[PDB]
Amino acid sequence: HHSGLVKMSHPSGDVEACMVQVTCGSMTLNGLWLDNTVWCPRHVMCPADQLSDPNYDALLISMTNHSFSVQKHANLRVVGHAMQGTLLKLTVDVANPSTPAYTFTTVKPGAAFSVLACYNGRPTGTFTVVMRPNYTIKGSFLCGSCGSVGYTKEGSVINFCYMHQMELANGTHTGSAFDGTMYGAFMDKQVHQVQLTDKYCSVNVVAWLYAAILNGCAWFVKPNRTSVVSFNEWALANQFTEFVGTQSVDMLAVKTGVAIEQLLYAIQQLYTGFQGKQILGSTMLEDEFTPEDVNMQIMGVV
Amino acid sequence: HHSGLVKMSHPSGDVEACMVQVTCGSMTLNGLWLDNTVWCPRHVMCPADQLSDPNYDALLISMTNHSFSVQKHANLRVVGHAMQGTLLKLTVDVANPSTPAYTFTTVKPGAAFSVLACYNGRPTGTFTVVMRPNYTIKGSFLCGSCGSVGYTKEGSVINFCYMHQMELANGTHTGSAFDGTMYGAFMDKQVHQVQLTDKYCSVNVVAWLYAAILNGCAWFVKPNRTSVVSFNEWALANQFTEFVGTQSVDMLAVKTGVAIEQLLYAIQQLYTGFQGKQILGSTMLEDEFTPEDVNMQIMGVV
Ligand SMILES: *[C@@H](O)[C@H](C[C@@H]1CCNC1=O)NC(=O)[C@H](CC(C)C)NC(=O)OCC(C)(C)Sc1ccc(F)cc1
Ligand SMILES: *[C@@H](O)[C@H](C[C@@H]1CCNC1=O)NC(=O)[C@H](CC(C)C)NC(=O)OCC(C)(C)Sc1ccc(F)cc1
Repeated sequence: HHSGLVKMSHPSGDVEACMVQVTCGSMTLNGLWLDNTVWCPRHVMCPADQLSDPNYDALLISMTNHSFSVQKHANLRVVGHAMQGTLLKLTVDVANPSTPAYTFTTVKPGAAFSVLACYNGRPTGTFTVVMRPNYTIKGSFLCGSCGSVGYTKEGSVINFCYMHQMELANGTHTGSAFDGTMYGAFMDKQVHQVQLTDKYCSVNVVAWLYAAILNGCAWFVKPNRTSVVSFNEWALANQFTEFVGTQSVDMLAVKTGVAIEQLLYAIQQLYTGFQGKQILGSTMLEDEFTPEDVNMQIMGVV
Repeated sequence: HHSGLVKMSHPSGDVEACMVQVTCGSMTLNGLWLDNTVWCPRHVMCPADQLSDPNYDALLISMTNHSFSVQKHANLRVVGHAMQGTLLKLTVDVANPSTPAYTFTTVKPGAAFSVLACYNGRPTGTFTVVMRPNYTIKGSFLCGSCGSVGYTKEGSVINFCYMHQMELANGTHTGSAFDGTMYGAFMDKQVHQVQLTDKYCSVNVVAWLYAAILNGCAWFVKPNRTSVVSFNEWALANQFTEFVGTQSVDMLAVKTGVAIEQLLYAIQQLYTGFQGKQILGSTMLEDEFTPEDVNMQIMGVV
């Protein structure tokens, strides 16, 4: 029995019209064109021989309005350049006519957002990722994918929350929010950086367990319950994130009739082993589906 | 170590502009607007009390050009209606100005295509699925999602290959190609239909095994080899599809330096059990990634 859950990505047509190509000399990447402002990663100015320890402040001063090349596949003239954190704020004389209603937001561990992967300013693919507790993502990025934007949708408003900056040694990826701050303790330099531990998202696993009940799989459900305070103490020593209930989780509980504390008890025993049984065709707990994802994809609740 | 493979979907901006809402009385669904032709599932005309065994030929004759309502969220007037297979060919007086270069094609088991899920003519999400050997897909569809289109991209040309029609008892989904034929032996009627067995795609599993070698995971590789003819005979009695090599598979073999026949031997022994080890963080063989997907996402080869 298929669960009915897939890695669902927001329609990217609105974001596609905001993609531009930014060239600052020997390197090119992607930029986000909203109104008269073009956002792009700040390491575009860096020469290839100085990628390990850039001095970005000196590089920015060395730049000139005419030395930024913005092209849409239409060529954009730069009338103002500024730096905020690990991002460049380039001003252009032409405002994007296809600018959607948008906000800037910071995504949190356990939350999912859609990513529009681009190369040379041309979108190539889209996918959805969940921001891991170590503030990395398990994406698919290659050379030239920097400037690809991660976003969430709330109605007709697009909340941009991610811009790809680097790939880690373990194959994961990390970027920066649109306030200039990279997620986690990572810095946009071509050096090895200490990566925090990754943890199972308790909120997402409970949502995944609830989706099993919504598909007829409830062999793991027992009337025994574990309190949120007891589960959180257990989670601290088992690489599990502390569980924080939300209204979305409550709807799954009220629909299925299974208490969250019942599932938290199940998570503790399912962690020790599935004992040869399967849930949703899987032998391991899944934290890649948010409670919202189960809410919309299964019951059509947004 | 993350593999670097995600469920990547084609950018859906081109297809989004081709989505319309088709209403034929008490039921509404989604339609594909290309040139002066609107395609939609044929059960839109059916009344809710006759969904189990429609007589579509009689229903079509009972219809009138004015009785089809096409709306884009712009209202389209219907000047011609015709039926081909399980699809309706509605002609409209206005050609879609955003019509992309497109072709109609039939997708095969083991191949992957992108799906734009829509409701009331408004796209809601996108995802990629692999057509299973039983000619079903493991999608995420709900009531009103019929008319959502599956497509592949070859350059700037979009090859439409799927239109959602129904959900099966096991939670999977099936649709029809744009020649009117449903995939597999399924018929667009609200009755239980016999579903063929599902099988592991040998081509996709070999691609998944190759991706492990490209990420440093090669514990399963042994110099022992199994010929394609011997593996195919083995596959016939183990719910595995017969393996057919392609140029895409050859590139992975030539890059990794591992023969395909070496992997086919590995598949036979990995089927009997992973013996407590993991590949790409999984304890089961994955056939949801095509050789092309590994080619583009890992090595940037399209
Ligand atoms: C976008 O331009 C690009 C995206 C990556 C290319 C390969 N895969 C990607 O996702 N980012 C960079 O080129 C980036 C630029 C720096 C100024 C931040 N370099 C980078 O992070 O390269 C990835 C490395 C694995 C090389 S970082 C690393 C890790 C260990 C180590 F020992 C040295 C460097
Ligand atoms: C699009 O209008 C819609 C898509 C499905 C709605 C629920 N999930 C979907 O993906 N398709 C239908 O409404 C479709 C129309 C028929 C004329 C083909 N009905 C349909 O296939 O419903 C799904 C069922 C599970 C009800 S089929 C079935 C299976 C076993 C059984 F015993 C009876 C009916």
